Amino acid sequence: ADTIVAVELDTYPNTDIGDPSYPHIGIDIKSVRSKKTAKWNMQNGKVGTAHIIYNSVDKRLSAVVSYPNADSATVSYDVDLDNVLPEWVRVGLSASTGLYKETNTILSWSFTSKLKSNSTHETNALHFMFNQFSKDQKDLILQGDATTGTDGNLELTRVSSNGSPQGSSVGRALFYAPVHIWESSAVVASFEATFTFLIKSPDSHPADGIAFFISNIDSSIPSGSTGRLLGLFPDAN
Ligand SMILES: O=c1[nH]cc(F)c(=O)[nH]1
Ligand SMILES: [Ca+2]
Ligand SMILES: [Mn+2]
Repeated sequence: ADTIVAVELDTYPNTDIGDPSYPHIGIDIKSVRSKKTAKWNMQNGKVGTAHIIYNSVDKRLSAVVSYPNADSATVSYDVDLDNVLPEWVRVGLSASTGLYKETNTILSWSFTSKLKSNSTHETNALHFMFNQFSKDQKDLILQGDATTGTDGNLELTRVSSNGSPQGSSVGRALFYAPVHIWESSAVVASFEATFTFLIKSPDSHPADGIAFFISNIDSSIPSGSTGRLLGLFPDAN
């Protein structure tokens, strides 16, 4: 049923399902088997930052992930998102753990979307920026194990009081309002997403990752989408 486009920060290589032999970024059209990837030098415990972009002229989805003091990693993939995704969509952040685990912690998240038409002065827009997550955050649809307000943060995966991550966990956060990505009289459509995070683990091998995703508006966590499926897909096809 559900329909997914996402940019994965895969902290654990499941090389039997096409993950490279290390931590990587990647771009998932309707399949966790990333159509493109590139190497990611994840840093256990540092605050990393993620920049997603597309426009309907270039029909290319490109992302850049960047720790301070450090080189960025970038990946891109040419796709017409209008030939993939429904005309109305919800955007979100997903992450997960299996028998390996990490903190999956959003410190900030900031979407922008524009439709500009043939007409004079006719942009249509939605921005949001969260630098501080509330306990009762009514503009976010929290799903599965995702919680807010903990040091004013979004906790995609489960954490215990003391402050360390639980395995076999999946959670997502979706912005309450739909996003129009296409309109008949569109001449350029665009979107960018930024978000910062703190993946952290007591282990040399953390799993599984964080995705920023764009989905149908009724999208929900598919069964057994813990671990390698990142809360996005029900299987690995
Ligand atoms: O891309 C968008 N344009 C206008 C809107 F109101 C919205 O939610 N999304
Ligand atoms: Ca993986
Ligand atoms: Mn991958």
